[PDB]
This record gives sequence, structure tokens and C-alpha cells, in this order.
Amino acid sequence: KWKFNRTAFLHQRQEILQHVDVIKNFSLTKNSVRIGQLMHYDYSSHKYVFSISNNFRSLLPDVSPIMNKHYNICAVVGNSGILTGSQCGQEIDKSDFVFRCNFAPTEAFQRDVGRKTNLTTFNPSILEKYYNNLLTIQDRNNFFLSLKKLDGAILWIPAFFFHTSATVTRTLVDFFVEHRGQLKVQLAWPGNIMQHVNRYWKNKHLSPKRLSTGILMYTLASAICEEIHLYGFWPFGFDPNTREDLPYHYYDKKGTKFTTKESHQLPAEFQLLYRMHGEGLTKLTLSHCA
Amino acid sequence: SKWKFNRTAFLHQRQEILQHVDVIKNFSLTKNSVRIGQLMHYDYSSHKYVFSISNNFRSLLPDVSPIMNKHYNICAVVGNSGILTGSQCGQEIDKSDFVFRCNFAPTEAFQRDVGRKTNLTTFNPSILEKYYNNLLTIQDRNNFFLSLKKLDGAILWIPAFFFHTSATVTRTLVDFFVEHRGQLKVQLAWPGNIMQHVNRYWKNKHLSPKRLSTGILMYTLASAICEEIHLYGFWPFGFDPNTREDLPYHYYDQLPAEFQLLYRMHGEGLTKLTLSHCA
Ligand SMILES: *[C@@H]1O[C@H](CO[C@@H]2O[C@@H](C)[C@@H](O)[C@@H](O)[C@@H]2O)[C@@H](O[C@@H]2O[C@H](CO)[C@@H](O)[C@H](O)[C@H]2NC(C)=O)[C@H](O)[C@H]1NC(C)=O
Ligand SMILES: Nc1ccn([C@@H]2O[C@H](COP(=O)(O)OP(=O)(O)OP(=O)(O)O)[C@@H](O)[C@H]2O)c(=O)n1
Ligand SMILES: Nc1ccn([C@@H]2O[C@H](COP(=O)(O)OP(=O)(O)OP(=O)(O)O)[C@@H](O)[C@H]2O)c(=O)n1
Ligand SMILES: *[C@@H]1O[C@H](CO)[C@@H](O[C@@H]2O[C@H](CO)[C@@H](O)[C@H](O)[C@H]2NC(C)=O)[C@H](O)[C@H]1NC(C)=O
Ligand SMILES: *[C@@H]1O[C@H](CO)[C@@H](O[C@@H]2O[C@H](CO)[C@@H](O)[C@H](O)[C@H]2NC(C)=O)[C@H](O)[C@H]1NC(C)=O
Ligand SMILES: *[C@@H]1O[C@H](CO)[C@@H](O[C@@H]2O[C@H](CO)[C@@H](O)[C@H](O)[C@H]2NC(C)=O)[C@H](O)[C@H]1NC(C)=O
Ligand SMILES: *[C@@H]1O[C@H](CO)[C@@H](O[C@@H]2O[C@H](CO)[C@@H](O)[C@H](O)[C@H]2NC(C)=O)[C@H](O)[C@H]1NC(C)=O
Ligand SMILES: *[C@@H]1O[C@H](CO)[C@@H](O[C@@H]2O[C@H](CO)[C@@H](O)[C@H](O)[C@H]2NC(C)=O)[C@H](O)[C@H]1NC(C)=O
Ligand SMILES: *[C@@H]1O[C@H](CO)[C@@H](O[C@@H]2O[C@H](CO)[C@@H](O)[C@H](O)[C@H]2NC(C)=O)[C@H](O)[C@H]1NC(C)=O
Ligand SMILES: *[C@@H]1O[C@H](CO)[C@@H](O)[C@H](O)[C@H]1NC(C)=O
Repeated sequence: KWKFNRTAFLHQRQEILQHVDVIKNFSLTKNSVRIGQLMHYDYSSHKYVFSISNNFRSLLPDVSPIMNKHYNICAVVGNSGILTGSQCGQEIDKSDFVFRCNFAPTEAFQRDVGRKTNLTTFNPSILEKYYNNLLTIQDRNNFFLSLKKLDGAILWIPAFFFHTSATVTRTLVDFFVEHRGQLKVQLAWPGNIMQHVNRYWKNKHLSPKRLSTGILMYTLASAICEEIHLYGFWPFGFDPNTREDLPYHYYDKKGTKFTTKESHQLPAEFQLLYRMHGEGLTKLTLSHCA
Repeated sequence: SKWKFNRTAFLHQRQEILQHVDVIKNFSLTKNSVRIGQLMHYDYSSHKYVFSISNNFRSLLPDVSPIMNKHYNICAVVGNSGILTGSQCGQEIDKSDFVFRCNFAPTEAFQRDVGRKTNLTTFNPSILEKYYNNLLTIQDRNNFFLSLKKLDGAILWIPAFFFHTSATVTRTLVDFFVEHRGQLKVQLAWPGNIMQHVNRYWKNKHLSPKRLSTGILMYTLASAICEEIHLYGFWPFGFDPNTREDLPYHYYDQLPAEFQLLYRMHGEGLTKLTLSHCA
């Protein structure tokens, strides 16, 4: 039914690249930051600052981790409840490169969401929420094990979006310096990029207060993927085919009611992505996989 | 009739303390006494809490114990009791050779009562949380910097390994100091796991809390480097000793047992515990 329109997709890539230098904006690099440089936050008051230490700099890549990288079929996996029961895991995993959002869980869910991960996003506040600030031996071990399971994937850490990341960022940095060379995970650390990314989408008449992580990943993926397939983008509380109630996340327990805690216009994002699907720019999966 | 110093009895106390506690060593970790990546535990929290020593933390440690071979005649140890308000003890405190203060307590607006001389002040890392907004803004960073600058060459004695609640803020503090290396004259000191060692002297004096206070820890340190110790601001009650009218807990707003023993030591002439207006 859906048919890829490569030429229209590549036009979109070029338009994105006119506003966002994706390869550079993907991560700060060692030679682009000074020790002691003061960072501000994309989404908080200008008064919040964060000084880049020697140790932080030592974790930056030398070159962009996506410099001269090319993947034919990419999956970008959002976290919608539409994925529960979809059995999309095999198809997702056939992709050359899989992007995941907010360190989402795969363990109990691989039949639906897959096991392949080539990039996952990681707000430093994950450490506060799920790893008790790496205070104890058990917390440190649990975090280490989570990282080891990612193997050589990219861990894409936006430490300069929300000022609430600041104190936990030092804990994350210190963990990684301490464990230097024990993990194969590739660290990537975007700087202040959301002004650039917002400019592309504003011209397409999408101007929320904040773009979602999913659409940010689409944006990055456009530069290095030949063809993008979206899964788990469905910001609604019912299944479009069966009409059954859905939770917000695929990992929510069965029966959880749909709720949004927004700063996002997800339905506005979805509408535009769905238009793009119709134009053949990208494939939005909204049904069980075959 | 007046308190009189009993120098013989104090010299016996100093010797007993030294025979139970290596004060010069316990005073601070040093660069060569820790290894990068060593896991520290906390004296007063469960064993499960750990903090890994970084290159940067190690870089802030002194090479040699800052109190090695130091000897001062008259020391004041100033606790933070409200009993100091209206005491007019500032001049007498400041006449001391060396003044120890507690928890970075303010002096500027209180100098008539508490003095302005400071040679050592302690600093629980949580001070950053409570008074400096975790150094989140330029204004906070500037305010902390200015506070530090006013200490000039005094020791800042930072116990980061007593309470596990110090862990996250300690990295903020370390990063601040590394970022400002060479801009401040303050001398940093970082005691390690010392409370079990300090405790051993005080346990024999039948002082038996779970945790000894900063004030009595300061007395212990002071015994090694002072000829004579005078205490101010030790009065752990919300009420005036003479009048029983409300008194704030701090002049700038376990302990009763510590106070009782310090009072006994005063009576023995080991130390002078001031509880009244100074002349
Ligand atoms: C890059 O991928 C394209 C597209 O592959 C197809 O669509 C994918 C989503 C997935 O379903 C694939 O298995 C499909 O083959 C490749 O183009 C196809 O190449 C095959 C085999 O050579 C050919 O029979 C098809 O006609 C082509 N399909 C289209 C739409 O062109 C392309 O070969 C891939 N290139 C590399 C180097 O991997
Ligand atoms: N029902 C849902 C839930 C999520 N998403 C998409 O999947 C991404 C990842 O979801 P989630 O981890 O829940 O992100 P949020 O917590 O919604 O927040 P943010 O986008 O700010 O990271 C979102 O950015 C959004 O694009 C969606 O389309 N429909
Ligand atoms: N009313 C008071 C207040 C303080 N103190 C003494 O002054 C020291 C410093 O006081 P404070 O800054 O209040 O210490 P705390 O923060 O209460 O806790 P800690 O004693 O653990 O530093 C205390 O250790 C205590 O010995 C006192 O005797 N009477
Ligand atoms: C792929 O998409 C492009 C871009 O929209 C299509 O090219 C357009 O075709 C429409 C419909 O006839 C024309 O009105 C436009 O003028 C064309 N624009 C450009 C820039 O070429 C193209 O038809 C699509 N391909 C397929 C197979 O649908
Ligand atoms: C993100 O990419 C943008 C370009 O889209 C970068 O902005 C450009 O940076 C160079 C400085 O070397 C200037 O020559 C251009 O004028 C800038 N363009 C615009 C539109 O401002 C930006 O530096 C990148 N940011 C990061 C953190 O990588
Ligand atoms: C994307 O990540 C996956 C792992 O999630 C990589 O696939 C693994 O590759 C290793 C090393 O060759 C194999 O031993 C594993 O069996 C593979 N696992 C899975 C789940 O497929 C894959 O190479 C990565 N792709 C890149 C980097 O392009
Ligand atoms: C100074 O303190 C010492 C030590 O406590 C006092 O000497 C003791 O005095 C008592 C009472 O006379 C004797 O029973 C002990 O045998 C003494 N011990 C020693 C080691 O001398 C001394 O009297 C104090 N000086 C005063 C009160 O002026
Ligand atoms: C504080 O001083 C005490 C000695 O009073 C040190 O305790 C000794 O530590 C060594 C090495 O850990 C042990 O082998 C000895 O048995 C200990 N002696 C005693 C009497 O317990 C302690 O290491 C010092 N701690 C710090 C952090 O300086
Ligand atoms: C104890 O600390 C005080 C500072 O609080 C030192 O006194 C200062 O000494 C400097 C340098 O000579 C003078 O410029 C200041 O006027 C003095 N200030 C005060 C308040 O007296 C004092 O030297 C220190 N004592 C020791 C023994 O280190
Ligand atoms: C020490 O202080 C005492 C008490 O005022 C004084 O008598 C003595 O001369 C001082 N100086 C020295 C070097 O002992």
C-alpha cells in the first residue's frame, strides 16, 4: 500500500541540512569545547549554567560519531502503546540501524519492539529516577549492566536541554571516567542545538514549545539514513484498527489508562508525520507487523 | 572565683588523645593516601553507600597535613549557639592566636559577639544546597566565590565522608574548586573516615552518642595544636541559661551529653567554657 518516494525524501534531507548541520549538531567534540566553557540550557532560564570540566571534555568524541556513516534502512522507535501486541520486533530488527528513545525498556517487550539498538537517548535525570543517583554498589552495578547490554550502540545524552540535568550530569560524567575503557558504548553529547532544529520544523508549520524526542530522532536520522521507518509514533489512547484502549507507553502495564503529563504538541507532530507518510517520505507503522 | 587553667591536666589530656587518635593524620586525607578509583564509605551511613575518588578530588587534597608541626598558644573554638548573641565576645575571641569556627558560620554582621578572625572553618558540603543553590547560576557561583575569598588563607575543613547525603553535592563542590584552581588562597582539608578513631578517646570518657558533633571534633583537633583551648557558643538549648527566656539555636538565626562533659572539663581546668557576656 505505502510506497517510498526516495526523491521526495532526499529533498527533505537537503532542506533539513539547510537549517541543521546534523553531523556537527549530533555531538560536541573535544576540539570544539574548552575546558571551563560555560553552557546554558535550551529549555530553562538563561540564568542556569554548567561549566565543562576536563573530565567531561575527556568523554567527548574526537569526531562526530555519524561522520561518513550511512545506513540504508533505519527504524526510529517511539514509545507508544500502539506497539504492544504488534509483533514488530523482527521487522524492526531487520533494519540496518535502530534508534530508540529515552533508554526505553526492551527486555520484556522484544517480540513487539525488537532487540537491536544502535542509538538510544538518555536524559541524565534517568540516574535520579531509576538508578538512585548511583549512590550504592547495587545501583552502580545495575547501571553498569544496563550499559553493557547496549554493546557498541550510541548513548545520545542531551545534558544541556533541562537545567534539572546539572547535578546528576556530574555523577554520570564521573561514572563514565571511572569506568573508562570498560564499556563499548559510544558516548555522544549534543550541545545547544534545539534553536537550529526548531527552525526546520517551524517552516513546516510545526511550532510547539518543545519538539518531542521522537521527531528530534527523525531529524537526525534524515541525514544518515536512506529510508526511515517509524514505529511507536501514535499519541492517542485507542488503537486505530481495533478501537481498543491503549496506554501511552508500550511498556505500561495492561489496563493503564492513557494520560499525558504537555510541553509537546504530539498530535500536531503526528499529523505532520502522517502527511509525510502519505507523501512517501517515511513509513509510519500503525498496525501489527506481518 | 575565676576559672583557672590547669596546664598539667590539659597536657595529660592532649597525651591521652594522641595515644588514641593520630590527629595530624586524621585531620585530612592527603594526595598520596588515596588512589584514583578507590571507593570511600561513609562513617554514619550504611556500608552500601560509596563514593569513588576521582583524579579531580585527589588534586584538591593537600600533599602534607596542613596542621603538621603547627603550634598555637591560645585557641578559640566557636560553636554556633545563640548564647553568643549580645555576649560581646568578639574582641576576646579575636585576641586568640587561632580561631576555629563551625559550618561556615557568618561573622560579618555578628562580629561584636563572635569576632571576625577565622583560621579554620568547617564545611558540610550540603551548605551548597542550602545556601548556594547548588551553584546553578552565575550569581550563586559568584556569591560562593566571594564567601571563599573572604576566608583569605584560612583552612576550609570539608568532611565529605560522614553522611551519604553529601555524595552528589561533593562532585559540585570538587568541580567548583578545580575550575577555580589557583584563584583562592583558602587551604582545603578533607578528613576521611575518622569518627570511629576519634570516638575511641571519647568513649573512655563515657561519651557515647552514635555521632559526635562538629564542636567536639574541633576540640579534639585543637588539642594537638593549641596550648590552651577556650570554647564559645557551646550551649545546645533553646533557652537562656540564667533567665530561661527563648534563645535561638544559632546566633545567626547527643549534644546535651557533650555539653555536660565539656562543663565537667571546664571545672577541671582543662578548657574554658564561656557561658556569659565577655568583659
Ligand atoms: C537498500 O534498501 C533498498 C530497499 O530494499 C527493500 O526495502 C527494504 C525496506 C527491505 O524490505 C528490503 O528487504 C527490500 O529489498 C534496496 O533496494 C532493493 O534491492 C533489492 C535487492 O537488490 C531489489 O530486488 C529491489 O528491487 C530493491 N528495491 C527497491 C525498492 O529498490 C537496496 O538494494 C538496498 N541497498 C543496499 C546496499 O543495502
Ligand atoms: N503515545 C506515544 C508516546 C510517545 N510517542 C513518541 O515517542 C517518543 C518517545 O516517547 P517517550 O519516551 O514517552 O517520550 P516522552 O517521555 O513523551 O518525552 P520526550 O519526547 O520529551 O522525550 C516521543 O518523543 C514521541 O515522539 C508517540 O508518538 N506516541
Ligand atoms: N545551640 C548550639 C548550637 C551549636 N552548638 C555546637 O556548635 C557546633 C556547630 O553547630 P552547628 O553549625 O549547629 O552544627 P550542626 O549543623 O548542628 O551539626 P554538626 O554538629 O553535626 O555540625 C555543634 O557541633 C555543637 O557542638 C552548641 O553547642 N549549641
Ligand atoms: C515523489 O514526490 C515528488 C515531490 O512531491 C513528486 O513530484 C511532484 O509531482 C506532483 C504530482 O504530479 C507535481 O505536481 C509536482 O510538480 C512534482 N514536484 C516535483 C518537485 O517534482 C513525484 O511525483 C513523486 N513520485 C511518485 C512516484 O509519486
Ligand atoms: C549546529 O549546526 C548549526 C548550523 O545549522 C551551527 O550553526 C552554524 O555554525 C557556524 C559556526 O562555525 C556558523 O558559520 C554558522 O553561521 C552557524 N549557522 C547558524 C544558522 O547559526 C551550530 O554551531 C551547530 N551547533 C552545534 C552545537 O553543533
Ligand atoms: C546495531 O546494533 C546491533 C546490536 O543491537 C548489532 O547487531 C549485533 O551485531 C553483533 C556484532 O556483529 C552480533 O554478534 C549480534 O548478534 C547482533 N545482534 C543483533 C540483535 O542483531 C549491529 O551490528 C549494529 N549495527 C550497526 C552498528 O550498523
Ligand atoms: C590540676 O589537675 C590535676 C589532675 O586532675 C590535679 O591533680 C590531682 O588532684 C587530686 C586532688 O588533690 C589528687 O587526688 C590526684 O592524685 C591528683 N592527680 C595528679 C595526677 O596530680 C591538680 O590538683 C589540679 N590543680 C588544681 C586543682 O589546682
Ligand atoms: C586516623 O588515625 C588512626 C590511628 O590513630 C588510623 O588508624 C590506623 O589505621 C591503620 C591503617 O588503616 C591500621 O592498620 C591501624 O590498625 C589503625 N590504628 C588504630 C589505632 O586504629 C587511621 O587510619 C587514621 N585515618 C585517617 C583517615 O587518617
Ligand atoms: C588567623 O586568621 C586571621 C585572619 O582572620 C589572620 O589575621 C590577619 O593577618 C593578615 C595577614 O598579616 C592581616 O592582613 C589581617 O589584618 C589579619 N586579620 C585579623 C582579623 O586579625 C591571622 O594571622 C591568622 N593567624 C594565624 C596564626 O594564622
Ligand atoms: C600564651 O598565653 C598566655 C596567657 O595569657 C601568656 O601568659 C603567655 O605569655 C603566652 N605566650 C607564650 C609564647 O606562651
